[PDB]
Amino acid sequence: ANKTVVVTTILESPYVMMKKNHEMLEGNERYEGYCVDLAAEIAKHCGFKYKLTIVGDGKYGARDADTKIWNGMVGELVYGKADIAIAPLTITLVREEVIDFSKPFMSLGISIMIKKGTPIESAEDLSKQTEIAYGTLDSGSTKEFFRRSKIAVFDKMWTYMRSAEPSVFVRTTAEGVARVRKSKGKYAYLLESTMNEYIEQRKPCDTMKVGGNLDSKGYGIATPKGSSLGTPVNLAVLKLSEQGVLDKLKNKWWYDKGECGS
Ligand SMILES: CC(C)S(=O)(=O)NC[C@H](C)c1ccc(-c2ccc([C@@H](C)CNS(=O)(=O)C(C)C)cc2)cc1
Ligand SMILES: N[C@@H](Cn1cc(F)c(=O)[nH]c1=O)C(=O)O
Repeated sequence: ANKTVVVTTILESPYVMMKKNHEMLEGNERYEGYCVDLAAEIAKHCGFKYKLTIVGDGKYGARDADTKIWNGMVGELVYGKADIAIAPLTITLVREEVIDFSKPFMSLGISIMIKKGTPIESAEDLSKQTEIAYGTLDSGSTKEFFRRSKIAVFDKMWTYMRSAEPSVFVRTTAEGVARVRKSKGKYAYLLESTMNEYIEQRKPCDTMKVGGNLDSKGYGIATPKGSSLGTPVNLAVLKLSEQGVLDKLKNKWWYDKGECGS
């Protein structure tokens, strides 16, 4: 018999956010955002009931080098705590080896966020100077991109970041944004272009995305390897793309109510 599908996701704006009046509500109704809407669409097109859960450790998913244990949403799938992850979870090789990903539902690349007026236009710019500190989320695909890169500029950036004092790494996107906003132009934040573009249209309208993206990739909906949900979820993502629903939802959560003018 069909069983309610446990969805793991993460509190990351504008993907999943607690409604202001969440206390009046319960279950799935507590949350709103792009991935809440996407989860509803996927569930509708696959014919399942579901429960949204926020990942216990608040992480995306990395494997500990020593214990080989996966954390975050990836871990929740790997160890059978959740049936599906619907979140801004980047499709990566190391993850694909242990979980399944749908075709991507959103495109993104690593990007640079500055406080307005910061004299930085590119990654190369960052790499050639020391006055302005810069960093990434302390866990996830952005950090891994730099750790692994063999590209000269990116290698130079990683070599700087890994031993920077005090630390240039942050625990959450909100922390990186706060650091950019409060550091008077002396900190730049490396983050996914999707988050960057969202923040750029939020008050107090003091940040800017600069330069091209450093890579090009996508977020995918993840299931445990061999799960019966993999196929219908993938077909649903294809259908939603083709029917324009993904574009509509991106506009809804990024731009339709942007706070920094037109
Ligand atoms: C991890 C990488 C291999 S990757 O991210 O999967 N691809 C890399 C390559 C540069 C790239 C990167 C991003 C995209 C891309 C294109 C479209 C989308 C959405 C809007 C639709 N995805 S879809 O599969 O084409 C669709 C028919 C449902 C999402 C991602 C396509 C290709
Ligand atoms: N999507 C990433 C997590 N993640 C999120 C961000 F907002 C970011 O800037 N960098 C990053 O790695 C992942 O799946 O690891």
